[PDB]
Amino acid sequence: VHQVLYRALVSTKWLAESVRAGKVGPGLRVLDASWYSPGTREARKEYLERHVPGASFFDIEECRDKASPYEVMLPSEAGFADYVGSLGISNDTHVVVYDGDDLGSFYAPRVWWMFRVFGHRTVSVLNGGFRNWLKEGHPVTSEPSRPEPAIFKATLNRSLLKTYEQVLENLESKRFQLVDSRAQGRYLGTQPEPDAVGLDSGHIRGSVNMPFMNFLTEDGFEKSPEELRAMFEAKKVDLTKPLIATCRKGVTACHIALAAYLCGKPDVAIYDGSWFEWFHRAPPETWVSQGKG
Ligand SMILES: O=C(O)CCCC[C@H]1CCSS1
Repeated sequence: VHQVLYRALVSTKWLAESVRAGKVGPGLRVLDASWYSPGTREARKEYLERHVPGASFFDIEECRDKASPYEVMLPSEAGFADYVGSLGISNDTHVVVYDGDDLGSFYAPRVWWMFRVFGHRTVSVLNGGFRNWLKEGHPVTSEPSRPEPAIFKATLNRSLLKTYEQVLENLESKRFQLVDSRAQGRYLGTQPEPDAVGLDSGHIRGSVNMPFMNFLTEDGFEKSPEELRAMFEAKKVDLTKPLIATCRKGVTACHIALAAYLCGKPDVAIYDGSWFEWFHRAPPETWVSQGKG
């Protein structure tokens, strides 16, 4: 976020050179933000086995409001600050974040947005993810990264965040386009919502659906700005108008913010409670499912 936008995307080549130049340290910290559904892949063990040299593991399980009923909700400012500071990240650190998802990117945009919603703009996503780091035979190690702790000051940037009450008001004001990044079946209500008890699928009334995976090429790279721009247009999403991205739990919604950011729109707000909180708090009349409800 800013007028001149920071490079939201860093290439593997760039990161490889910076690592051989011995640049990771207080000025450049790398984070593996991988998280996968319980029982599929083991994000921390994978990290411990192979990570880019000097990278730390960003634990989204830790860095969240553990007291919330809802899923992966932001920590407080102090919480974020202490966590990120123990990872050796200061306000001066360029933070590069990747994950090891097979699609090339899944949680890394969420952590990109987390740094940005806590006021830190020098954060980038590794374009192609650890998948392409690996595919290109770049250096990996199991060596422990033990950064010196740093002090980090986190300041919540409220316009990059939307709450329940704000999305509810928007049902009436319609001043924000609400774009849902979940896969089409979950949006339409034909596919069930995974990993929850008694959670129906469907979508908030008035949402447009832009499945996050459509922003990535088959190789795991971000599509070019041109292709992105065309996708928003084909979906009637106007990038000059307010946009709130939502999804299941505030995570893939960040892909809509990253893609919009690469198209010159820095201010997509994330409905962090997303469908998981919406279903649980909203009147049934505010959403629709093609399998009715
Ligand atoms: O996305 C699907 O349809 C399958 C379930 C995968 C779970 C994660 C993806 C988006 S919410 S958690």
